[PDB]
Amino acid sequence: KTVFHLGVTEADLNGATLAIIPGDPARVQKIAELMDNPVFLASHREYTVYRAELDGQSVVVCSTGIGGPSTSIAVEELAQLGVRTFLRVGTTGAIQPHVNVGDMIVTTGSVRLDGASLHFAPMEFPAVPDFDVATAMKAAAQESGATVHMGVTASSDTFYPGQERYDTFTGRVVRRFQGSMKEWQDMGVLNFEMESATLLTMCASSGLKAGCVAGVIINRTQKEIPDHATLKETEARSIKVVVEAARKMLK
Amino acid sequence: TKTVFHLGVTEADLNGATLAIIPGDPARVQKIAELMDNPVFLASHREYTVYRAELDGQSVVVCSTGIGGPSTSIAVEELAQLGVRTFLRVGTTGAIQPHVNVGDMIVTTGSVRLDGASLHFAPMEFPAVPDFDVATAMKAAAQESGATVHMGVTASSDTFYPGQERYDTFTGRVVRRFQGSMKEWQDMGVLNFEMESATLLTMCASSGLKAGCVAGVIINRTQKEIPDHATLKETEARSIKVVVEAARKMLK
Amino acid sequence: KTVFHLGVTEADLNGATLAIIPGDPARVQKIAELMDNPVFLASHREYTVYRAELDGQSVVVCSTGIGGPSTSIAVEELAQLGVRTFLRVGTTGAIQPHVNVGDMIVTTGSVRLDGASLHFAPMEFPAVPDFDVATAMKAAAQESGATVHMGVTASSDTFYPGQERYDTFTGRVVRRFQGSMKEWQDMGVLNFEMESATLLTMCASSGLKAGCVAGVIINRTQKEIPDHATLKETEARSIKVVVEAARKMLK
Amino acid sequence: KTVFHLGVTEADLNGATLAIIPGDPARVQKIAELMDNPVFLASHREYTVYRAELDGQSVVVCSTGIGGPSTSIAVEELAQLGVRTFLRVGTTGAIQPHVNVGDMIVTTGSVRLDGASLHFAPMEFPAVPDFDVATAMKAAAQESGATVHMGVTASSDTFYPGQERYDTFTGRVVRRFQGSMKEWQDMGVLNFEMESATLLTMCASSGLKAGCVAGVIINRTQKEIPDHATLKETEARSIKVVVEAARKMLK
Amino acid sequence: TKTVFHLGVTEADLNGATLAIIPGDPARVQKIAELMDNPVFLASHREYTVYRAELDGQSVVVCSTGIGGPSTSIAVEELAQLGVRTFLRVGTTGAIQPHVNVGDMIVTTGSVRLDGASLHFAPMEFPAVPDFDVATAMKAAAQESGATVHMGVTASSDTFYPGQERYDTFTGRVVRRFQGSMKEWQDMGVLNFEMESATLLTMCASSGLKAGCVAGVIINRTQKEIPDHATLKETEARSIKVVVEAARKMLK
Amino acid sequence: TKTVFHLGVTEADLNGATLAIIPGDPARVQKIAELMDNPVFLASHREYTVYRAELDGQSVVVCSTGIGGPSTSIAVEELAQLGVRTFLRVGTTGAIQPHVNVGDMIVTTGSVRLDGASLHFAPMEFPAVPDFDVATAMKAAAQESGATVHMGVTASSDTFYPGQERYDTFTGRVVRRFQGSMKEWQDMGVLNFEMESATLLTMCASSGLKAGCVAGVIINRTQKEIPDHATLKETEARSIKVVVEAARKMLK
Ligand SMILES: Nc1ccn([C@@H]2O[C@H](CO)[C@@H](O)[C@H]2O)c(=O)n1
Ligand SMILES: Nc1ccn([C@@H]2O[C@H](CO)[C@@H](O)[C@H]2O)c(=O)n1
Ligand SMILES: Nc1ccn([C@@H]2O[C@H](CO)[C@@H](O)[C@H]2O)c(=O)n1
Ligand SMILES: Nc1ccn([C@@H]2O[C@H](CO)[C@@H](O)[C@H]2O)c(=O)n1
Ligand SMILES: Nc1ccn([C@@H]2O[C@H](CO)[C@@H](O)[C@H]2O)c(=O)n1
Ligand SMILES: Nc1ccn([C@@H]2O[C@H](CO)[C@@H](O)[C@H]2O)c(=O)n1
Ligand SMILES: Nc1ccnc(=O)[nH]1
Ligand SMILES: [Cl-]
Ligand SMILES: [Cl-]
Ligand SMILES: [Cl-]
Ligand SMILES: [Cl-]
Ligand SMILES: [Cl-]
Ligand SMILES: [Cl-]
Ligand SMILES: [K+]
Ligand SMILES: [K+]
Ligand SMILES: [K+]
Repeated sequence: KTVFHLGVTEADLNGATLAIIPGDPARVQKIAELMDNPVFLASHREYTVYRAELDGQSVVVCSTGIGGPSTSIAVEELAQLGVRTFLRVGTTGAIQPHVNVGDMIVTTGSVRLDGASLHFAPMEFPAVPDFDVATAMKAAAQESGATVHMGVTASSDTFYPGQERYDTFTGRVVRRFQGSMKEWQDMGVLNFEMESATLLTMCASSGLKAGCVAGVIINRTQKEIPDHATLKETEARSIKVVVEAARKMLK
Repeated sequence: TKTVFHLGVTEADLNGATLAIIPGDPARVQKIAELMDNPVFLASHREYTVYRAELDGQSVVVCSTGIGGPSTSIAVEELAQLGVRTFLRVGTTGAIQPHVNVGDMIVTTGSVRLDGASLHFAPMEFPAVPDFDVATAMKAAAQESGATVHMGVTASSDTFYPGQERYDTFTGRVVRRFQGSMKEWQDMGVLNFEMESATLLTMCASSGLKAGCVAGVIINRTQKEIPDHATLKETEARSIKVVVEAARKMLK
Repeated sequence: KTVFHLGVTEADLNGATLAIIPGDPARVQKIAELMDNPVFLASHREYTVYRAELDGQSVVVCSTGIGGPSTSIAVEELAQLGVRTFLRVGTTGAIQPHVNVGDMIVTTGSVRLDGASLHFAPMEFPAVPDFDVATAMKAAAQESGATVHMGVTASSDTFYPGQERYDTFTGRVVRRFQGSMKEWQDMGVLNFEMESATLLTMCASSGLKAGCVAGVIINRTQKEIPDHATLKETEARSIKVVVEAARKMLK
Repeated sequence: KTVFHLGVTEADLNGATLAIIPGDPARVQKIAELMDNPVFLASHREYTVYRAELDGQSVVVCSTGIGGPSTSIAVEELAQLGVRTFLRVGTTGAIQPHVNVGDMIVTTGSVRLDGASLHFAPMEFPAVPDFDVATAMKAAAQESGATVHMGVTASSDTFYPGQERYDTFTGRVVRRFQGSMKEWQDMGVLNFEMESATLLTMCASSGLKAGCVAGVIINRTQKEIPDHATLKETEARSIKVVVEAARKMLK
Repeated sequence: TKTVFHLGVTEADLNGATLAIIPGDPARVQKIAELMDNPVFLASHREYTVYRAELDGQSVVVCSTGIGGPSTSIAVEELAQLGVRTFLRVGTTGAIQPHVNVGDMIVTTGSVRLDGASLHFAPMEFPAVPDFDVATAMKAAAQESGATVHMGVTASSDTFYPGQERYDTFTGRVVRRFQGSMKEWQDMGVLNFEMESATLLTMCASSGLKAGCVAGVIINRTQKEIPDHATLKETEARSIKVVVEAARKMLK
Repeated sequence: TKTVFHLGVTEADLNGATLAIIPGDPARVQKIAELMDNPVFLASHREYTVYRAELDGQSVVVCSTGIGGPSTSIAVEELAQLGVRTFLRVGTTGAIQPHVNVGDMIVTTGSVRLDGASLHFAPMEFPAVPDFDVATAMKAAAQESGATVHMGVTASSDTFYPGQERYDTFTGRVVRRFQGSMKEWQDMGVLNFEMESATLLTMCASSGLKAGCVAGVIINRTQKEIPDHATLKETEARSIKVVVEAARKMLK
């Protein structure tokens, strides 16, 4: 039995029950090399898959691509192969002025501005992380020296209009999303990203443990397009954090 | 200065309290207050009975909510007008998972919004989640008490009967939306039903207020055994001792 | 057989098939004493229950608490015990300038700004009273000398944002409710309250007869304070009216 | 000076402020001839318009066509010319077993299974008649010796799937409507027709007085397609009732 | 042998027709039929006037719909019961784009579902799109008549007044949903407003029936000019010539 | 001047292209580019591999989208910022009708919006429709290739598993919304499932961009036979030859 998109078998995972799921296929090897005995397993489409060992236990690293749809495939196929815990690491845009580029955010719940979450549970259901994963992520983030924020994340199926960006081809935002960034800001929402609503709803409704930690690459109080110089330092810290969160989950 | 419209108390009456314990039943208010020091009756109007007491030397409010989001939302608003910023809900609940037993404790990590009042604060997409510090304090208090504690999702309904898929009713029928719903929530891992957490959590999380919910299981919708009087009595007492210890953990 | 919340049995109601349902537990005795042989039955939570006799027929008086959820419990449990007709008497805020403090309103339909109504019928279903109850309420209100208005009531799950109040802790109102008071005013809606949508929808979809009559205790458009003798008279007049409406319903 | 669709002027109405609005253009002359001085005014599309006199006062009779969209045009354009009261007469299918062919139904509220109502008020708003019109309709129906039922009407934008008819080209009903007739029956809904939700919602939200009376031409616990034998007698009774209800509304 | 309840015709009355032309106005039925051979009146009941005619030897129905999806849905259903499988809608419309002139033709490639009856056939997610062969035939016929033809999205409303964002009305009010809507559709590239296409196209695309819509522009909501009476007369005549030639292409 | 944030290309890199071919799989980009003249690798970042090539003398972009509306929406936006106005989507699909075989081609005439990202461009009422010229070009290219071609409605899902009503999954459960949904779409005449067309078509139709979708059938949900490797290889090669010939037809 080889899963349809990831191109791996259960035997390939050497008993892993925890996965680290970054978005970018290029981040997969980078995470895996922070652990022991990393091995490349497969690459198909946006899905690059490695295994490694953390404190003697097998751990998967698998990219998701951007968005809930491609995420949902990776999570499902990994769960078919025995993975039960999913630690998302990603980048994010802050919508509160006091959050700085380089800070870390651990999501306590997501605003479901996606479609895939609805393929698992009706809108009433909360897009919430597993409490142990969130706790582990907070501790790992703090222990790294990062400034960490816990709170609500707005999770959008688009980068552009659903995050109320106006520097676009049309410069238009549909009625639903006009004024939405200020509305979420006033409601205390910390940040925008694109996968947590799907991930957290899928997992919380399916017997899987999940959480999301993200490095802040932009503050929307300043600009819409992230600076490229900020990215590499923020990403290095984020992946150290998520591996330490994985360590806490396995202990 | 001003007296809020429903609760019948002033800011001065609260003696600087910034934390409230909010049970549903007005008769539980005095019982909670008497677990603390120097309890003082402030007011009773409608479903709202209000006491103050001292916990490690700090004033705490105890205020009942009544049943349901609407009455809850009034109490939370009016307490926040008077300086309360942290709200600890303690209440009874029905478990829907076979592994959860009468007498266990549940700390809600998020609520299924089967209510209306939450939508008066945030659109449905918004998560009905607790403040992380409150949830952490509640888990710690509940576990330290020696209880069996479950962290997870709660289904929060505007009705006791059809929205909890009860059929033992005058009409014996449930609107389409709720037919099969208990099994759906069970399959999704939802732990329990109650009637205030969706409103409370959504209101607070979208309004700069810290909230959480801990609940004592008084029925399991899947078990035929009837719980004995002693176990229910004990569960009620343990729930309020836990929420007072969670309040202690929140005080700064 | 004792119902779960109200703490009464069918025998306790002495054959009553009609209930008067105010919101405030303290008003229950005040209504019951306008009838013969009032007797306290139970008080639990927001539910205070009396029985009395009207023209020789037993009648229940039972408070509901604030909001549809607590109302829905009381109506269900009374219906399990044989009650088939429910007369609601309450306070309200008028939103039309021609309606004065002191006037009565008989609801002909409610705007469903609640949640519990949806636990009985989908939103398309009309929150309307039983025609005989509304007719009896109108006649009783007119016979008391009050100016009475028949019309639509906006029935909200909140006192604050859902009634478009801004003098609150946050001072915000969610998008759905911004501009809503003016919208209802322009649509001819008379007043706000917090239980009629649940009550009327529940009863109209469950074979129970229900209606609502309410005393105007504020006008959201008028500046002045009403004097005490008027407020006191309005409360007394409201409960005199509901009892006379009950008399009309019983033969 | 003529309205866009109806082809009539204010002068043509000769002071009428009340309209009788049947669906079928052929019922217009029949209604007008129950009154004094009937005069043909115009016929365009589904809109046939007459005037007549009732107790010395002008009344307009104007067909609507089938459905909310065509109804909404007629109501609007008549209101532009000074009409304020709208009496709907139509045919209907009963869904309760006890409601027989030839009975009359006066709608106390409509299930909004239409689209046009939403162009006047959001779904929460009740599709409710004016209380004076409903009272006049009940009185006219009862005084005529008819068997009369007061209650909720399911008002559908289709004759076929939205009324859960299966004897159709596809034999399919979309998920929303599968099982819907039994749900309405269990909820105590009396009947199906196609215009009341739009009419009542439009009028109740726009300062216009409206009500709906209908003659039962089929009982849906029996069959789907009305028998032709009984149509003429039921329609004659219905229009006699609606004209009397208009008499009761004249000031 | 049955006579359909509203249209008052039998299958035999249609002489084997599998295509219908469906204008809105009963008075246009005879006008369309007389562009074909051997037109014969079949029935008139309510808004439904029904003729039969022959086009290149093949029977065709012409049946009015009335205004709106509800009455349209009845005519389509009852014709389909009698063997009709292809439905060509010809109607009037209001353009909302400045580059579309009074007298141009529009062939709808999809409709904005601002109706209710479409929902009685398919949930809102389903696209209100024409059959591709019908749309192709309509485009070709329109071009061959010398008209300027636009292919694009049509906003299909259950009202003439608020749902087309008209304020020159008895109340002068437009419900929140429709406030600003005309500009929103304009900015989204929508060409025009009418009142039947959403129902027609959704019903047919979800029921195994082929449908399309072609319209002549009788007003432009952005232009202050008032068109000639001769231009309007010519537009009506051209629209029905076009729909008959589109039918010919479908029957070839 | 600017380099777009996700795609990592500039306007100058596109050498004047106003048309893009947008497959799903980054690995298909080079294969499509090599069917044209002078293919040039431009960038690869995340799921976005970008090439340029020349078709009859004109520059054409080829850019992968990844799986799903969200990643598609980014590519489309960023290409539009760089001057692209016409988007030709080629992808794989699962047929749900028995008459549609593996190796056949589908050209979508409208999409069932079972996605979220479409709603970020237009409300649900708006049709997820292709540009008529692109759909016409795709039908012609597909038919001219000798393939069997189906025009019709496509169900476009944000999931591969529950939203396509697959039960052989980790949980084996499908949420209520999607229980029975494949049969409902089948009965409504829907041809196929994929995961990007609703977003793409809605975004473009509401933004002044021309788009269409063509897909090769790689599986039929109603067939038990597994297609052989040669048939799948032929299908993938035919799909990309077809999309390139469709692009040729669109060039002006
Ligand atoms: N301002 C930002 C910054 C980052 N992200 C996240 O990173 C990817 C899109 O750039 C997506 O994976 C998304 O989660 C975002 O959405 N918004
Ligand atoms: N099975 C159960 C058990 C408890 N509750 C809680 O108790 C009150 C209503 O009885 C409400 O406060 C509600 O939260 C419930 O709803 N359902
Ligand atoms: N302006 C007003 C006036 C009165 N009410 C009624 O009083 C209770 C809340 O105060 C509720 O029970 C409600 O019936 C209200 O909601 N709004
Ligand atoms: N079973 C029935 C009977 C009657 N009607 C009403 O009559 C017309 C449709 O035949 C429509 O005008 C509609 O109001 C209906 O909808 N359903
Ligand atoms: N601006 C316009 C122009 C025309 N239409 C068409 O007009 C009929 C009702 O007037 C309807 O049948 C509709 O097709 C419209 O709705 N809006
Ligand atoms: N049965 C099928 C076949 C194909 N697809 C398409 O292939 C990619 C994911 O497999 C996605 O691009 C999707 O469009 C699908 O979703 N379902
Ligand atoms: N660029 C913008 C256009 C419209 N609204 C905005 O807030 N910004
Ligand atoms: Cl309690
Ligand atoms: Cl139990
Ligand atoms: Cl009261
Ligand atoms: Cl026409
Ligand atoms: Cl014009
Ligand atoms: Cl591909
Ligand atoms: K992706
Ligand atoms: K209450
Ligand atoms: K009509």
